[PDB]
Amino acid sequence: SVHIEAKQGEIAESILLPGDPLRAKYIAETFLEDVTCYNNVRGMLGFTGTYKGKRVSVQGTGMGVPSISIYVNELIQSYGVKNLIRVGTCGAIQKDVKVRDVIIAMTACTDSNMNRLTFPGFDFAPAANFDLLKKAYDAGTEKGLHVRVGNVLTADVFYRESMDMVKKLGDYGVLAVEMETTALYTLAAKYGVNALSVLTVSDHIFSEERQTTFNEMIEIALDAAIQ
Amino acid sequence: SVHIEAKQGEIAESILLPGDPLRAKYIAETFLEDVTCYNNVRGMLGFTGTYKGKRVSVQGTGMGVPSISIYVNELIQSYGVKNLIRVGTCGAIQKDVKVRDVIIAMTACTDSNMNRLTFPGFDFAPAANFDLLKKAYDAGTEKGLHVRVGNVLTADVFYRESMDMVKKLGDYGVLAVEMETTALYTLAAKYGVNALSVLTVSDHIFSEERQTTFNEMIEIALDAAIQ
Amino acid sequence: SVHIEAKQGEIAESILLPGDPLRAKYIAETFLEDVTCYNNVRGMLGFTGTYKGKRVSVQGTGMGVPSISIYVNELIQSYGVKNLIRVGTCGAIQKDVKVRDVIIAMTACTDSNMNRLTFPGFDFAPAANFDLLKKAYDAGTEKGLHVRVGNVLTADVFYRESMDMVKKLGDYGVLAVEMETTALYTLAAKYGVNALSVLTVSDHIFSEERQTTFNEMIEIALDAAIQ
Amino acid sequence: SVHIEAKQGEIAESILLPGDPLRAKYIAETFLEDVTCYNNVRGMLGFTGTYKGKRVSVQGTGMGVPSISIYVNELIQSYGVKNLIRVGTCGAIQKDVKVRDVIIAMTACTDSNMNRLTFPGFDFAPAANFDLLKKAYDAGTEKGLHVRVGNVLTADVFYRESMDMVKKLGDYGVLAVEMETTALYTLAAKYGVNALSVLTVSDHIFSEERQTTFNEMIEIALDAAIQ
Amino acid sequence: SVHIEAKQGEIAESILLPGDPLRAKYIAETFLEDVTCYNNVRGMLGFTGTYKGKRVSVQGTGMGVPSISIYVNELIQSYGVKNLIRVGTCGAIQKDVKVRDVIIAMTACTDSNMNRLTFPGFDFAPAANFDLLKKAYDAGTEKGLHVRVGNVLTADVFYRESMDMVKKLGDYGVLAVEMETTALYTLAAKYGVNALSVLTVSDHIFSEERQTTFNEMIEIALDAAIQ
Amino acid sequence: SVHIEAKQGEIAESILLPGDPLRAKYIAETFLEDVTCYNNVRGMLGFTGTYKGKRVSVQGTGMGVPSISIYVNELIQSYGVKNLIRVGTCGAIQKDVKVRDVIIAMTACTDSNMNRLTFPGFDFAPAANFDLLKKAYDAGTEKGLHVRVGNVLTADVFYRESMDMVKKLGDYGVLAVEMETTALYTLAAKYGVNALSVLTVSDHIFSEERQTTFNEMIEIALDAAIQ
Repeated sequence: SVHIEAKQGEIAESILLPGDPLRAKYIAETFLEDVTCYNNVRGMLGFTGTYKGKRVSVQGTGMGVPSISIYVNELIQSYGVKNLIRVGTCGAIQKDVKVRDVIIAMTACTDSNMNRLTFPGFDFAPAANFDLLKKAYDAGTEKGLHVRVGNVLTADVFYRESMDMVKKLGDYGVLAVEMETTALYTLAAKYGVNALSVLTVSDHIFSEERQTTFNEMIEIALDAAIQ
Repeated sequence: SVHIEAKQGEIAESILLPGDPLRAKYIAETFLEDVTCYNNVRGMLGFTGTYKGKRVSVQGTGMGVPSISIYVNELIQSYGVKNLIRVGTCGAIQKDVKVRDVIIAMTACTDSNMNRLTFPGFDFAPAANFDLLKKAYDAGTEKGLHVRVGNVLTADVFYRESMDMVKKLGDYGVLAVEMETTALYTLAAKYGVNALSVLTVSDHIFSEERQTTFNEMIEIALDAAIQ
Repeated sequence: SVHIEAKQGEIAESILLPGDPLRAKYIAETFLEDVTCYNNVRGMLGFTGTYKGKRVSVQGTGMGVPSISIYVNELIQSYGVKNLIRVGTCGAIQKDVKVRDVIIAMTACTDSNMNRLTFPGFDFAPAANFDLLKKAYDAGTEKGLHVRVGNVLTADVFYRESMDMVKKLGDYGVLAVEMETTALYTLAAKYGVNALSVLTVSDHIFSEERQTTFNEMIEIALDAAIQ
Repeated sequence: SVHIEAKQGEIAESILLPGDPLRAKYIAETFLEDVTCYNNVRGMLGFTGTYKGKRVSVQGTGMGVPSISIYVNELIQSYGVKNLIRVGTCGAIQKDVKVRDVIIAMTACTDSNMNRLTFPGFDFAPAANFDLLKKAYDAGTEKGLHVRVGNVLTADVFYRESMDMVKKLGDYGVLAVEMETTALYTLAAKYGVNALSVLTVSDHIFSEERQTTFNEMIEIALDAAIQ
Repeated sequence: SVHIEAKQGEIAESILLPGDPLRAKYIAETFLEDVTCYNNVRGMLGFTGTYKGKRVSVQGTGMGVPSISIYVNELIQSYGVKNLIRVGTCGAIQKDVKVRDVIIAMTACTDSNMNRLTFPGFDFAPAANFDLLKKAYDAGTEKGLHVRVGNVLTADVFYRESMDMVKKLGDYGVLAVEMETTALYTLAAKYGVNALSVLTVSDHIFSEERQTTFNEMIEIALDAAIQ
Repeated sequence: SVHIEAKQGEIAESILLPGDPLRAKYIAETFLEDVTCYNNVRGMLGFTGTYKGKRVSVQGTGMGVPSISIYVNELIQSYGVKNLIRVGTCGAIQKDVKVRDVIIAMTACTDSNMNRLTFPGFDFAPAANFDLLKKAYDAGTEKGLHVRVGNVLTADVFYRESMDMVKKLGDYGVLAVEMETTALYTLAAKYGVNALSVLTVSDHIFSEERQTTFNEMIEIALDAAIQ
């Protein structure tokens, strides 16, 4: 495809989607066997290998709705990908959310215009695939993680001049802020495929220090993927 | 309160919220014991009684975001209600959704302006309480119902001149259209209380004939409430 | 129709539209002769009878743009109704407006999205039928009422977190806030029929205690209707 | 003021506001006695004289919301003007509106952003002063004119690429299109003064040939002004 | 055309566009030879004459996007005009911009809705013709003027209740506020013709006293026009 | 900073900003001497070296407004960068724009919401620094390149369902589509620093095959930077 140099068939139907391509490399090296690298265009590493005997891929997305939209469109439309699980970081914005919590996004709020363009006059609420959500939730519960299922903010603007609205969203239960989920969930819904975002809380708005938790999160995402 | 003539303490902390006040009367008569009627202002019947020994209420909301917002604000702010479960009807707009399916709304899209006023520049995605959602889903699964967990449209406009956008939403996986969930979920989040919408599919866009399914739905909503 | 169980011909071409269905019952019992009740679906009482020898109806609408839109669409499109007069309550938001004043809405402002959907990029100003307006104004003047003809706000949100905008509207002469007029006036214009809203001021933002004034208002609305 | 070179006291408290400054000159020459010209800045002629013994002014406004807003702000804030009556032309957009009809605007729709800036999230419906409206309506009725009281569109865009929305507005009863009323009515409301627009229909979208009708219109506007 | 009484061929392909028609008269009298006046409709004077032997026109536009849009549409579509240079005034809103500076607008911000109607969901940035821009910049540099090339605000609202946003725009480098450029640049782009705005700073937000600078500006605009 | 692991002083005050970090590596290897790599966080390579004896940096930005905003905010606020020149690719959307043309963006249109959040009710037109623009234009003219100075679209959505609006923008002279310029220009203006985007046309909507042109573009960007 335009931004992925893989041949047809090189990318598995289930894929993990970190924002950081170097985390894709870490995931492939740490968890997968029989690994190949199918992409290095723009340094946006993608790998395919096996986990517990099942073929799976891991693909960096970059940061922000426009970047992840490119990769997700290409993966779905050009490579036949069916199960897409973002594995990322986020910043807590609700008072009771703690560093190293795992957040499974049911839905996402956004300051992006991407859905207002598509659905003028409407507020589109992008929704997780419930099947994947339940699988990841059950896996994380079994593994003994602090898992929080709820709402997140997908932000275009990492550095805001005013945080009043972000605080207000936290007052309405929005758990954390990240930069991808609205696009992943919307595009998966568009194409009738299955998406989920699983996030580790890395800081509070108002990699080795979370490597163990991060590993456990990757494990439940892979678990939900290989089912 | 302004629209509810109940004394303090007369309304239980868990409440079912049909749109039709006559369905509130039906629910009270059919399922509850030791029933009283605490409201008839505007004919918007509300009742309190016991179910499997636990005190619960049932309150009509009327149709539309503005009507349900009035009742939900008063219930939460004036009567200390903590668990609110809408039990309603909806019209299918996604091709695979069938009449008599039960839909548990994870989130809701809307053509209402109510959240754009509160969060200018943002798309707010109102989210169910996951705890209640899981309880209702597990109850409906155990009971052998066709339960679908996903996205719904909360519409201001029942009679639209153009259905192009509603069709487009169905193409993005939105299951059905109803007229309340955005407000219930948003207000519950605002006040830190717990909400869910459970809906029976009554027709396809493109009461006795569903009384058995409707009863089973009321049963899982009560089950999720009394836990 | 979907929400009205009347047979063809049971609803008169002129109709009064209180928000409260119990006020429809009061109006029918107090003012009309040879009364029948043609609807009790959702408790939304509707009646037909005679006033000064002329056949007229009275139909509850519920609260809010979405609720009244349902009823008005059905009345116009399924029952051939031609003259529709809302008879309601409102809250004063302009300093000189007093409790028990009668307000005849020339037009309405709104926080609803219903007209932005229909006319993207435009501000639609819903207008009363001038003929009905003049008839009601002349009747109220003759009857010796305090009648104020002007602008109102049709609100989706009865309980607002911030009242800054409502105050600002009052500073621009908007008289009072209610929850229906934008929809009534817009739909009547759409279908080429005649609408008016006549309102009693029940409180100031910043039923027996107004029963005499309320009666006098019902009288001028009926007068404007039977002409 | 910035755009009017008049001394304090030179402009009367009642003023007619044609868009065309040469029509201000025509009105002054044809109807007024003891006339002076108080402004020629930007050629935007303004005059003061007497009509039926009462002092009145006539001031060009130019075309469009931004131009008339300048003049109306200055007249109200710097010159103490209290009664402002636009006397203009318009193009019919509703099928039953005829050339040479006189339209008295109750309210105005707009494609301008001027009120969305002031009232974010709201649709502001600018309203005529009813007192002036009634006076002009009664005068025009007595004079035997075809007077139509209703809604108009205040357009920013005289030459539109697509007229679909203008046609749709006509289908919702909007009578004609002009380029000033939203601003006049909004600013008059802001400052607690009295405004009206009286318009002659000059063409149908889909000066000597209307000089007699135009004169009769000027006469009723002056009549409403001198009361 | 509707607002210009010129015959075909009477208006030159290059035209200067002051807002003030009396400045059009000044320009024609001061700079042009063999002058005729081709329009006085609405007092909006237009002239054609010769400058350094080349035929050129000068046409008032009035104030505001809607007024200039009318004239520019007619000039382009009915009179075949190809090079359009606004020569106007502006108010400084950025701290380093001085009275009598000449500002050449690269682009313009706006509070107008005119481009949101045409490009829903997009921010359209109207751009100068670079060829004309370079010619005017080089001419002004040669002439020894203080020329500033940058961003301006095209305002609908000359008298704003709050100047917070205007100050914020100045903090983002927007140089000055005026009332025409967005429309001129957008319409020229629509029709594939060439536009520029050259402005003299007349005051700071937070004719003889600038007649020399104003003349020098007219000179560089004519220079850019006759090339 | 959060996304750049450089020490204070390691990044030069003038920087080139390709979207592709591997193009940053190419630029450093091909054009710069005495090179170090100061960042590999997220694979987003950044380098500092010397060009014609002057210290300069080159930093990947990733794709899309949110990604480039992160890097530009950090470069300006944490590293004291003063001159920022994007060197990127774009797709032609105006009929006369050719592959391998160099486009220097005067301004940018966008489908992003980033400026509507900051300037509610306004269209913000992000503007290039004219000084840098002129330097790059003069350098490209001297070098004999096809340089086009004009408007571009900064898109969030690379894969659009409907291209109607993109075509319409091309009809209004918008030259090409890319995914960064609005953010670069807006943030540079916010902080009072200097930005420009220079783009090579890589395809038409409706790396070695452009390596020579791409090199020439890098050369003029470096030229404009080292002045």
